[PDB]
Amino acid sequence: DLDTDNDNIPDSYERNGYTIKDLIAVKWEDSFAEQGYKKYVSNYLESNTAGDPYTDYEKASGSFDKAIKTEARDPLVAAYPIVGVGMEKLIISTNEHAQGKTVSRATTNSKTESNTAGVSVNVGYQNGFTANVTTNYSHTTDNSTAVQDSNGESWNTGLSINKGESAYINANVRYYNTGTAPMYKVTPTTNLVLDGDTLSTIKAQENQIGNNLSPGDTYPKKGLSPLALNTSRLIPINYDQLKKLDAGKQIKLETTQVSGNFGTKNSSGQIVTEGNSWSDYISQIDSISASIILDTENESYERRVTAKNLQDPEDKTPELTIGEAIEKAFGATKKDGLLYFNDIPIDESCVELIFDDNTANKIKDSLKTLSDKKIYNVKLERGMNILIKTPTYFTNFDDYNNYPSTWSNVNTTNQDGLQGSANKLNGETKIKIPMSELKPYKRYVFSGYSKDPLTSNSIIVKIKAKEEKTDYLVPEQGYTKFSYEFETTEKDSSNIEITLIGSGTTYLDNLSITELNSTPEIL
Amino acid sequence: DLDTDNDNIPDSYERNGYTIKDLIAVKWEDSFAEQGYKKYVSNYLESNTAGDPYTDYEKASGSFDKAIKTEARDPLVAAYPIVGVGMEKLIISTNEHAQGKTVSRATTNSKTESNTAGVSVNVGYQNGFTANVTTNYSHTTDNSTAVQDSNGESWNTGLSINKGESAYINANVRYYNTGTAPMYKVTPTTNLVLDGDTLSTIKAQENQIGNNLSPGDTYPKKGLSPLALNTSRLIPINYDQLKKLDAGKQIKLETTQVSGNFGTKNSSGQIVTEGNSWSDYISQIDSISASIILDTENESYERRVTAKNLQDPEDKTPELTIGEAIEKAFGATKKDGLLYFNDIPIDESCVELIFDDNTANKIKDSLKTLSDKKIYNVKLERGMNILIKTPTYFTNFDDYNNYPSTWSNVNTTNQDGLQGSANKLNGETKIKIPMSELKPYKRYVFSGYSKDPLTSNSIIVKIKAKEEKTDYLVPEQGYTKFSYEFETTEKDSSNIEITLIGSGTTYLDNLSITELNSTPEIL
Ligand SMILES: [Ca+2]
Ligand SMILES: [Ca+2]
Ligand SMILES: [Ca+2]
Ligand SMILES: [Ca+2]
Ligand SMILES: [Ca+2]
Ligand SMILES: [Ca+2]
Repeated sequence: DLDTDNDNIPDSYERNGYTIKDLIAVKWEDSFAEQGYKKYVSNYLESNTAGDPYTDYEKASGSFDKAIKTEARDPLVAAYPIVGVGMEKLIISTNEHAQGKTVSRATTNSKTESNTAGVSVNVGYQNGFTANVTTNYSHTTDNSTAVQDSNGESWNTGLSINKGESAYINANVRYYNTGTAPMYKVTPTTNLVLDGDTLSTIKAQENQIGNNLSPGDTYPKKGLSPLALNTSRLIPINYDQLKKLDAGKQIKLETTQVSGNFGTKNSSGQIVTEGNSWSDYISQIDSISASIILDTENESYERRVTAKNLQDPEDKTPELTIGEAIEKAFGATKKDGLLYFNDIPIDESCVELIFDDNTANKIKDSLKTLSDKKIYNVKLERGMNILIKTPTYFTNFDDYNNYPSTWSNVNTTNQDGLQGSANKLNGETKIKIPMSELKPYKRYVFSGYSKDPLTSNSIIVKIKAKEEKTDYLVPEQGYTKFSYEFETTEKDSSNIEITLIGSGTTYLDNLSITELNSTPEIL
Repeated sequence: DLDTDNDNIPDSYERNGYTIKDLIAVKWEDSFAEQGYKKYVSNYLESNTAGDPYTDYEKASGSFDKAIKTEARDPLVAAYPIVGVGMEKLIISTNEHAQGKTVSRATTNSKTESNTAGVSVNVGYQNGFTANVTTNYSHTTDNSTAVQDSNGESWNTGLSINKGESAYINANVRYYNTGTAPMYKVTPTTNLVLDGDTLSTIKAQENQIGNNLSPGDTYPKKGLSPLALNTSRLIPINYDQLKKLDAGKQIKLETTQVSGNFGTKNSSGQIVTEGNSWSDYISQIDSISASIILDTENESYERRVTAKNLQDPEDKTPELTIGEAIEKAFGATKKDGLLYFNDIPIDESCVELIFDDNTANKIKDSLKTLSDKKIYNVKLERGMNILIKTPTYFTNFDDYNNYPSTWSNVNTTNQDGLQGSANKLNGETKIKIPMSELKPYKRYVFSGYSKDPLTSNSIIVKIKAKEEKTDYLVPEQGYTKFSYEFETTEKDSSNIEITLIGSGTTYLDNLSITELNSTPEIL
């Protein structure tokens, strides 16, 4: 009844109970939990509960732009777009006009690679820290170009460059937007960076863009030929970066400064998008929220949900856990003690968690006062960076098992597992996961949980590949998370062997395989 | 109960008790110091207690731009942005369009290098003056560039310049803000000066910037590529500076004028930044305040905090000492007798304090009337220039010990120290601090306090480097601040030794190692 801000949601409703139905506001009482309505909590001191240019009434009543993702309807979640550029095919011709020697390679853009390339894992995890620390944290703007169609052949051989000259470079690209907001007068600047050697800056203008870029699409819309770099001329190169690129290094591509407007609905008619900008509010959004990246094996999200300053009782903003933030940011189906995506079982024991040094130190500090020792029951403070990686394959010996192949001696008939049941061991356990399904010249992590209600009954693992290893593991009365690395190579090799030899007492649960980054092939 | 300004805070509350909670003002009764609420004090003759475009109500209540630092929520702390230019990579090419003979070198920018370059250090500090006098005081507008990748090789050999001609010069720059205020319509002028020969006046324009620069942010936001000078043409140089830059002089780069606006909350919607300027309150803030620079090893701050004219009985403005200004300007945690930043124990005996002639002589004058002989218990004066430099390493035989190398014959089981405990001396005292963790070819100072409850018992010290030195130090009943200079060299040398022989009576405390400025090299 009592109103604070210029939003129709009152002080008693801005916090502690939050529902909008048929363009009026009602409290939350768990009577319409599965009837398409969710509970929120907003700041009661700002109608713009997030850093958004929207009142929390404007953003949660449907009274806003329909191109905005409904994940931004939560008042704590801010509408925030991120545009990057995917790399498709690299063509190298020795002319400045556009004949001559020319090579062409198929390039794949990896977005979340540099964030996760400098990650090195131990065999075991100390304390309740069930995650690892990245060396550096990078957002979803940068892209790393991997050459796939690269047999043993030097790049110099296809161009025949002797002493000082070089060719010219041309590229195939995609212009993706990954955020909870739409984007209109897109003007991105972009650096073509080879380990700091920026070959050129290309700005995408507006003509080769079109005056709309909705979230979740490239400029070449889905299945289409990628846009070449001639529509605004050729990029030069010199013979220092050729053997640099040839041997181990890859070309990188980074969007530097992306400029444009947003749209606001007018009084009478259709939208107007002229007198706005996603430049005057970027820092306002980026300062109040933490930064959370979700990364499946085929797409990614990145969200900014407003958090709390702990050293500020004057700051009266809602406080949520990690899991509450993930549910109200990305959208999650709440099963009993579990969060789900549309299909992926997401948990602190089902995916891979990555934090930079500040976030890792903060959660290491916070885990100690927890009486439960879990990652997700930690309140969010303003301004941390969190990354979530879905593993490539995952089973929990439960409803979810998307494996390429099954094991040997699977005794899942159990109930003292982490999620219900668990897989018993009696003898060996075998998987022969093929060469062609896996991506060449990459790095992969096999992780699992082993529990043993015995004193010193132990297991041995063996990962047989081109870089094979044999390791010894001791489980105990508690559950043990273990991780072991291996490297992929090109597809003309044999299959991939993983063998586990136990002693019939150790129990295995929640086995996952994830990708980390690509090892550079020698060329 | 009496209102004087247009500030809702009354006459009885604009002085002697000052708290904003939930956009109302209450007196200070120290029932609420430890819940994140700081005590302040404002004018009652002017609405804007500082020279900022904010009243004391506007700036201390959250009723202002959220991009402004909360250290500027203190009404005595003025919103004052200082934008400097980081220098990253120096590339020399002999062409005009952008082939030819090129070199590329790694350069590092120091903000406070010229301010602390004229610092001459006494081994024995007279009076309570436990500090030094710099010859010159410079703000955070200038930068000095040191070239790192320097083997023995002249610049002229790599370009082969005989008589009159020369190449052109190209640069990598970043554009940081160091102040308690934001920045929008960035129009800076920056001179590229080589010992008086300004090689260019580079203007950043606005397109290569974007219309925002937050406090504490470069133009390439954190991890990116630095902005280059081809997006606005090449810069020339001539063959009088080629040997000059080669032999002794390094290029400096300083901002002269920066133009641009700030942002105000409108009546209806969002912030507006057209009808503002960071060129009119610059003189209002720079002239009413002292100029206080803080220099960590990894960033720098520069604040202008309003001071008092002591020759003015009608002027009723708040008055603070050095420490009160530091706390209210930077944000500090108060331990028992200690000011803390995030981790650094800051004091008048834990860091280096630097004053130009005006501030240093006024401090020496103020030292006589004080009965405590400490530096921080001096009232601030208008238009004073105070610089604080942290030591690179600092230990006090206490909770704070960040020395990577460790000492010998350390008996910290004592309590007659300056800060609690002290280290007893028996025989030799050794430290082998290696070449890897010290910055090559730069001037460093080993400083400490020696106290001796005996008549003439003394020590000998020895700082062994490429120049080794032995000194004789006599301590007495009081605490003695002593300092010894030394120079680092290239990493192909041996370790750095600091040794001292005592006589079993001398006591040592508060040992620090700081750095003053870089030295030119033979080339
Ligand atoms: Ca309200
Ligand atoms: Ca609100
Ligand atoms: Ca299970
Ligand atoms: Ca007033
Ligand atoms: Ca006032
Ligand atoms: Ca001490």
